[PDB]
Amino acid sequence: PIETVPVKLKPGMDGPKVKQWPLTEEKIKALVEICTEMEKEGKISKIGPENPYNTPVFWRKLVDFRELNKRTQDFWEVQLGIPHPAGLKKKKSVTVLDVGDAYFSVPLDEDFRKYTAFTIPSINNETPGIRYQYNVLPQGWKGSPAIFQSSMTKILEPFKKQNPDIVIYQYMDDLYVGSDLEIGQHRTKIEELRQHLLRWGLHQKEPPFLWMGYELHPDKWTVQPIVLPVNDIQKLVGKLNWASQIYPGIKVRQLCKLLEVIPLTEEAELELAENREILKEPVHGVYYDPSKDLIAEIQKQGQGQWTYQIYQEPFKNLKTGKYARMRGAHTNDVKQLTEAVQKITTESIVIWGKTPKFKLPIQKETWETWWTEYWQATWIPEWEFVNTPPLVKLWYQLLQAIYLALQDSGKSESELVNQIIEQLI
Amino acid sequence: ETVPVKLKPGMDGPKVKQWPLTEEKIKALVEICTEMEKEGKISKIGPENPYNTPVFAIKKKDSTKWRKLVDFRELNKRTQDFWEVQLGIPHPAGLKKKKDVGDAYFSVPLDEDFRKYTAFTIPSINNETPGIRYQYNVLPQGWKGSPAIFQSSMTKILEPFKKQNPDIVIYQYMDDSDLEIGQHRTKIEELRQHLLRWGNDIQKLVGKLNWASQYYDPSKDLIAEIQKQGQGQWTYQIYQEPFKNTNDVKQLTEAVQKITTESIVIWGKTPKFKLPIQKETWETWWTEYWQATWIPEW
Amino acid sequence: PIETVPVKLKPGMDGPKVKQWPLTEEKIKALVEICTEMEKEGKISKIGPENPYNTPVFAIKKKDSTKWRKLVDFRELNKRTQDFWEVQLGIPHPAGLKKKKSVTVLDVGDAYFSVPLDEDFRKYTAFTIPSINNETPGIRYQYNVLPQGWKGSPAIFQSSMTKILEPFKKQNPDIVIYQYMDDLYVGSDLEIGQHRTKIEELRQHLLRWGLTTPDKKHQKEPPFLWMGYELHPDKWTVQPIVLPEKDSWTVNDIQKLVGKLNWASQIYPGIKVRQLCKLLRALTEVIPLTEEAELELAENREILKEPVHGVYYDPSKDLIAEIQKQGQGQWTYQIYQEPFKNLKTGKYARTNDVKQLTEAVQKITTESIVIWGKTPKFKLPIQKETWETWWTEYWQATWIPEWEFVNTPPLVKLWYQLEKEPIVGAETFYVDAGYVTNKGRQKNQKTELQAIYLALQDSGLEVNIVTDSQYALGIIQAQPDKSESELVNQIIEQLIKKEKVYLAWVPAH
Amino acid sequence: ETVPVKLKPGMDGPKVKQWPLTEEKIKALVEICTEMEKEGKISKIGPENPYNTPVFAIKKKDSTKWRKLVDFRELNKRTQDFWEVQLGIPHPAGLKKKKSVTVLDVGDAYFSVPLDEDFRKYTAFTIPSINNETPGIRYQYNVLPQGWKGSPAIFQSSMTKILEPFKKQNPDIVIYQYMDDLYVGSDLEIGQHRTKIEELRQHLLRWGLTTGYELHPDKWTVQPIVLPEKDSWTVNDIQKLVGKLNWASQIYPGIKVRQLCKLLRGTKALTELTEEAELELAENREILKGVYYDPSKDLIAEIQKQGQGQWTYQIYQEPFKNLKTGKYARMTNDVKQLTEAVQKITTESIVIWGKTPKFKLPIQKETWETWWTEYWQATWIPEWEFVNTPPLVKLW
Ligand SMILES: N#Cc1ccc2c(Oc3ccccc3OCCn3ccc(=S)[nH]c3=O)cccc2c1
Ligand SMILES: N#Cc1ccc2c(Oc3ccccc3OCCn3ccc(=S)[nH]c3=O)cccc2c1
Ligand SMILES: N#Cc1ccc2c(Oc3ccccc3OCCn3ccc(=S)[nH]c3=O)cccc2c1
Ligand SMILES: N#Cc1ccc2c(Oc3ccccc3OCCn3ccc(=S)[nH]c3=O)cccc2c1
Repeated sequence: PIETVPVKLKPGMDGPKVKQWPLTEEKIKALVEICTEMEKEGKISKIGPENPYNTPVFWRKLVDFRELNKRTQDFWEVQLGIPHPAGLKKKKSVTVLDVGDAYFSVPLDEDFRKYTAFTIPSINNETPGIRYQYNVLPQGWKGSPAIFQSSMTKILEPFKKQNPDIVIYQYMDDLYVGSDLEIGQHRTKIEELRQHLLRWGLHQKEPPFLWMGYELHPDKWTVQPIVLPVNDIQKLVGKLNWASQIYPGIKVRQLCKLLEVIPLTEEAELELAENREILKEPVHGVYYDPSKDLIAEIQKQGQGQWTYQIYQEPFKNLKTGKYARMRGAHTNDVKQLTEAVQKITTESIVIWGKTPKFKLPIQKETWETWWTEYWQATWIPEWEFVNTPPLVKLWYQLLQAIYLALQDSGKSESELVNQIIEQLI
Repeated sequence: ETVPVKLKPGMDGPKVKQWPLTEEKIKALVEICTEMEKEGKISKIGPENPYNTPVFAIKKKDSTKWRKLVDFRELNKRTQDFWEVQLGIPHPAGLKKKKDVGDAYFSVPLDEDFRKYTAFTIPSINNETPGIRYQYNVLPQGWKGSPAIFQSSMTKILEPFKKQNPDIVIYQYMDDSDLEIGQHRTKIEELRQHLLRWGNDIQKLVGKLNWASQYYDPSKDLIAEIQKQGQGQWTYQIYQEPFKNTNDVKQLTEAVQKITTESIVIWGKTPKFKLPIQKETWETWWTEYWQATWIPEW
Repeated sequence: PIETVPVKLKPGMDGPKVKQWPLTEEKIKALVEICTEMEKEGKISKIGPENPYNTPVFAIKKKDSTKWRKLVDFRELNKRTQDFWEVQLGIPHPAGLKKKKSVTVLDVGDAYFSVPLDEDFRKYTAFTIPSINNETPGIRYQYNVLPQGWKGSPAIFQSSMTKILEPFKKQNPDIVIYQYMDDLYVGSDLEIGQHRTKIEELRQHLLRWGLTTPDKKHQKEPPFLWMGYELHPDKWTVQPIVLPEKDSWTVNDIQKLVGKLNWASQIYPGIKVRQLCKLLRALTEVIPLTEEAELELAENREILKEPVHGVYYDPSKDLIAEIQKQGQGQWTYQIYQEPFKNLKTGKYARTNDVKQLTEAVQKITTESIVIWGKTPKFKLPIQKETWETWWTEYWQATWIPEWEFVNTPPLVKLWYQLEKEPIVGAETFYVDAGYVTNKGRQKNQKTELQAIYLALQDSGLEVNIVTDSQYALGIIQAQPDKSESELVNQIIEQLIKKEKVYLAWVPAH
Repeated sequence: ETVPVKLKPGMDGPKVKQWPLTEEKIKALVEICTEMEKEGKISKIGPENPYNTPVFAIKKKDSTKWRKLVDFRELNKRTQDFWEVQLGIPHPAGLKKKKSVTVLDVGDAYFSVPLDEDFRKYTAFTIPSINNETPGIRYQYNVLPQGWKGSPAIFQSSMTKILEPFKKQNPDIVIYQYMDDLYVGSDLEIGQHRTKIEELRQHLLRWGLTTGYELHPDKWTVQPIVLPEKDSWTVNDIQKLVGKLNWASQIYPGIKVRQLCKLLRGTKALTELTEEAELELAENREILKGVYYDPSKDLIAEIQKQGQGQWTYQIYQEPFKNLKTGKYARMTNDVKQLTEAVQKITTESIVIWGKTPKFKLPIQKETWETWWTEYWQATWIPEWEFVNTPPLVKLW
């Protein structure tokens, strides 16, 4: 029995009360049989009719706890995100300890038990409705995931502290454990973990492991099979985003600029075909090696889409990503790169825990010019030069219509000003 | 004894996100946190508490020491009117144009209500583990008004010192003259020992003014802003009402630190201003440069 | 013995040829296993190396699947295939369905594979199962039966099923056999024993032509859940709708919220989505709900709490539609054959109110033609005289079917009746706010409108006002009752309680 | 012996979705189409061929019968341009100067000619079903289409033989064939013309051809429009005059409006003369009371609603240049009045010139699409813009 956390209703609020609607004879019979199974297993309790509180209840039974969720202390939000496959350092062994009814296992304190009520009607109108309460952690309650996560963190403390080498990632219910130990020793450790979590009250799958659009392989992380499909444009942009992590050079600009349902534009077919051509090839990404250093790259797959590639050893990519310069206002190419650079450093600090050494097309003189003439103070941590086909700079070199006469003397849709600039340069 | 200090009526609790930090920083923060837990000053919080305050790490003069400065703006803003009324420390007039504390705060107990509000969280790299979170069971270092609960004990013993020499008066915004600075250094050393006992040109003329363009009352909005018209030009403006008066990021932040101190001296409050550098870009490097508990409004 | 439709490639396009990317052995076991079973069934047959056509296979295992399953991306053959007729995207609306004593649901099994394929296009549907270490060329296969994912496979199956059902439908007139994508929904007015005999007879006929049928016990129970509608015997109800209560709303989440609200608008009256949709004006980005928007969400939830049911169409009576103005720019309509029982309920979302009424009548009659086939006997808020006034004066043709007036608090009316004739015993005013008058008192679209307004209040009850901007003329002549714009609201407000006001345009000279 | 039919080079087939129809229309279409399939003019098709052209059902002659008007305009735009130069159809200028012109329907005779097997697929009609209960029955034309341009082209060789004796017997009668309609024009009196019309009908029935609505040419003259001469001058009237004079300036140059403008003299009471200004008005009155037709360009007929049961039609080849202008006085529902106006405009254009004008109909798209079929009695279907959204009307 995990130590029960104190849960307090929101001050100035009272327990929820909702009416119940009857259902079909087969449905209610199945539901009451399910409840009988729970009671014989002691899973739920039968609250008295004296309790004023109520909550709607609808073989899967769904409880709309939104009324109870209206009155509950805010709980700490579970850390939102996906452990990026690149951040996983290579472990000689891997496991999955999929736990069943993990949310169900957590108990609930006495005060908040009464505020959860369930009214399942009775056939022949013997009772207006059978009244129940959850003695376990309810589904969909605001605090169900956070309380469970904190309880798990407390529950695994004896095992993780003793062993520093073993690394255990926790996500939702499941537990992901990596060991550098041999298969024999690891069998002992996995048995200890299983018996320990069973001691506190809480058929294995086989490699390879695929999850959350992230196919995982010992020396390589590759996305799930990506196939290109208003909602169609939504799906098309969404698929390219998840494919942009490992398939370098994915272009999404034309769709974002594009968005009765209009069809794909004339150039949309060709751009989607280019994306499909890049998608055809199988690409993958290596898990980062702690001993060596992270290196970053920057290149232009297309204007408005600065693509960057974090690589540990050349020609092998740890990850690839896109920065959308076209989204938002058009700026100086060096400024576009600065925006991209900040994007890269945020990703680098969250995923790997360190800043990378950036190899960028912008020349050292050009970056120095950007520093000299700009109003913001944005800075790039590490500057290295790499030759790439697209190399960009600034044009000016640092309603007054006579400016056009001066030029004669020597939106992304408009380029007549660019012709004027070509005459200027 | 313990004096209750509360949030303003109809005010929600303090909740802000922890900007992810580098690994070298998190190592030092976790080691200092576990040390403090061994001392007993900080204790864990369950999932019941909804308050989260940001934790950043700073090192002073390459001393190989990093400190757990906690951005207390939100909770301090929430109880700001409360700490001022219960205890007042107006900034002295002599300090303007004049011709350390907080270590003992660890001994002070804290009331239940504010203790539960001050909750700091250490991050996790790549979401390896749900981040450890704590609560301050002793006096925090960074709450405006945190000195006030323990202010009486220090000033009551600082007064005998001030009895011998009236030249120096000290304001306590957070836990942190006429006498010749060398002689004042001698006096400061003796005071430290005492603490040990305690425990076109015409157009340019018009252009110059255009180039410039581009007493304290508690009810005044005194704003000090640091602007750099490029690396070459730096514009240092302070204002009360509108129209009325090297790493680039490091320069901006250090100048901001200095002007925040200047505003604290003259007006007893940290100025409220917006950074010219992009706030995301600022956040990438804000942690390195500030070296005091004082936190600008941003 | 089903006949094979003549299917050909698009003229001038060679047969597509694709190469399979390597795949891990654990997959290459399940795929070869399922292929061997298919060969036994006759659905797939081996192809010799002479055929030059090959397509890619990507193996996918669904959630809670023990064995990895086969997916063939026939997109290359889809790009190159004779265009086929498109199956009707619309599904039968429950309201149109007449009540019959017994309705039984039959689902044919492996429907695509029961249909045979033309000999010509059997060859093009060929793929190479992946090979490991290049030890063998790899097993290569072609589909005798229709492929799933092909462009025209649903159309060919639809034609096959339609032709198979024609002998049964001709022989039995009472039975109505709706056809969904893969199921036959059968209904008769006969007694349930005779009906059961008829359904088993249909099963035997379909099996004679090679399409499997569900067992008598396995046929679905009387309450049916289909495409978001629960079709109870004497009522149709939209499936239980749950509204998320999350504090921060993703743009995707707001889209889903609007989708669910529109889904439940067909049976739940007065669901307002215009404000939420206005808030929808990065997909992850969150928007703070206006106080108006959260009030709208709250009243929507209040409606959603109670259960509502609609009734199936009965042929004898006559459909009657009543339009009610829920709000400015929003209209709510109910289609009821008998009072207090609604076949369906709809919402029209949007400048004169009677013009919007005309648009709403058009939408209602289009929907009624699609579903029931007869335009309703409309019941509308506006009175007869105002409708006659709008018909004779409007610039564009307007027609409304037979309409009988009903009295509701929010009647549809024109707030001001402008003057096209100059009025005697009145002062004429010229407006640039010029406010020039016959007395001589004196003082870009916004300027032209606001000058007219300032003249209106300055003028008094009766006046003649001239302006050179057709924008102002259009604003006034349109007679907006919505008054969405504050300036426009000012002009409209001043125009209301006046005996006569004449607006005119002077050509520039 | 099927005449070769081919699409215009590089042209795709018809793919147009069928509008939903009232239940009675669908039942009538089902019965008529079943009889036609039994006879053999049409036959069912499967999903192999993805071609569709719309079907509509119209009542005829105010009689208890339902006639089918397949909208073959899209297939016309593709094949008729190819066939008109290939086969051709002359236009007689004498039809517009006859005393009386009648119209007859020669549709039934088109049911005998067979159609090339290659072009059969491009003509397919789908009869829709209510509530999407069943896939719509799809048929195709195995017999010469009725109401498709080029049916007169193919049947012209037979028709010239059919009408040769009647033309040889009577030189005065003048005949033109356009989309199943035969136009008989004569300078004889009404009683004289009707007997010969009966003669031609009997002649058609003698040869096996199976086959009213008299239009009187030379009874139509372009209506001049003159602003009324004011017995007493009125300022509001003067402003209306100057606006209409500018509009007429766009139509006909040379009008001088300044004289009325000077009389306005800035600020005056809206309710309240110079001889020279009067003289200007008289000369402009007579003046108000390009003309040649480019065969390649397509006529556009613009309809303006003056209200109170009156409509005005301007048939013009190019904007601002009007080939004919008239006012349709109307005896109801606005849709029926617009439909009668459209039919009269088209039938008047056909006599004067070959083409049927493209219509700028003043009605919202949904209302026209929903209500046009019931009030329509003419086999030909004009090409129309469903709506001109802005009023686009000067003061009038
Ligand atoms: N489904 C599922 C699933 C399985 C394992 C996961 C995972 O594993 C580790 C867990 C803990 C430490 C290292 C880990 O792995 C790094 C190295 N590594 C990576 C992959 C493989 S297959 N083997 C291997 O050694 C971390 C995060 C999510 C996981 C999800
Ligand atoms: N995001 C998202 C998403 C999810 C499902 C999709 C999909 O499935 C169904 C679509 C319709 C009915 C059943 C389906 O299947 C079970 C539902 N289900 C759920 C999760 C997963 S990962 N897969 C899956 O199939 C078809 C097409 C796109 C889909 C997108
Ligand atoms: N899942 C599923 C499912 C089940 C039936 C459907 C359906 O049924 C009919 C099919 C044919 C005639 C009438 C029908 O139903 C009218 C209304 N109705 C409804 C229920 C009862 S018990 N009786 C009754 O009359 C039509 C369309 C889709 C369907 C989907
Ligand atoms: N196209 C499509 C599509 C999308 C979701 C479907 C669906 O939801 C899931 C139910 C359970 C797990 C995952 C689900 O889907 C992924 C996440 N998710 C959840 C809810 C919604 S509305 N959309 C969504 O993407 C169940 C069955 C069919 C679905 C089809």
